[PDB]
Amino acid sequence: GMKQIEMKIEEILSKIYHIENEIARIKKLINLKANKADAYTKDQAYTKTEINSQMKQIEWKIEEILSKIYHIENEIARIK
Amino acid sequence: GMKQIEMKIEEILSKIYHIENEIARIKKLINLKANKADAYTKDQAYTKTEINSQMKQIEWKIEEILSKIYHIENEIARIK
Amino acid sequence: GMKQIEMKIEEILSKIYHIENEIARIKKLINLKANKADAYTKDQAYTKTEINSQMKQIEWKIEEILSKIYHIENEIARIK
Repeated sequence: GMKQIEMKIEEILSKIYHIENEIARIKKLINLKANKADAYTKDQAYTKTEINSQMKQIEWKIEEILSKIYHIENEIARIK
Repeated sequence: GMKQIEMKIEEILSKIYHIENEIARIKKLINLKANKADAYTKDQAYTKTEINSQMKQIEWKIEEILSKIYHIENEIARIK
Repeated sequence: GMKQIEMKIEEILSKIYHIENEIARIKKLINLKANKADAYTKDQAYTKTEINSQMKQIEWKIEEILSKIYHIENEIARIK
């Protein structure tokens, strides 16, 4: 009965040691993860697609502007 | 005394089993978190507000440009 | 032999208690980390440098436009 208990104590001490190592590993894994406080949520930042869409809109207005300028330069050349 | 020790062994084995489970859960939770290496910090990316402010400044220059163009088109029409 | 086992049970219960506390701490650390689902990967967002580069390109086209407009206004003034 007493030798029995001893073998169970050994089993428990091994498991505890294995657990302590798992916990050490877990801590290191946690330190490689980004904190809420350092990362931007999706609400707080635009995606690449959203930015592309806004840049596109600007690009179209720039093209409209350039076509109008070219048309004006032409009108002026005809006046001269 | 020996039955006492036995009841404590049972308690310990239950706690250990419960701990092992907790650790299994924890690992899975960790895998749903973003790594520092894959996420952008706040100083590496602009917020929506910061982007809005920069887009606004561009828009004001566009409005100035378009007013000037419209005005020029009118000056030309009057010349013709 | 039996008092020996008792002192080992105490030693084990202390380790278990210490482990439980480590796990409690770990859980709280995990809740301060950003979830993949709430953060943007680097693939999904532009950096400040990337945005600056795109803004700069727009600003250069705006400068070119404003110089052309000024030049045009002057040509028109000379015609009148």
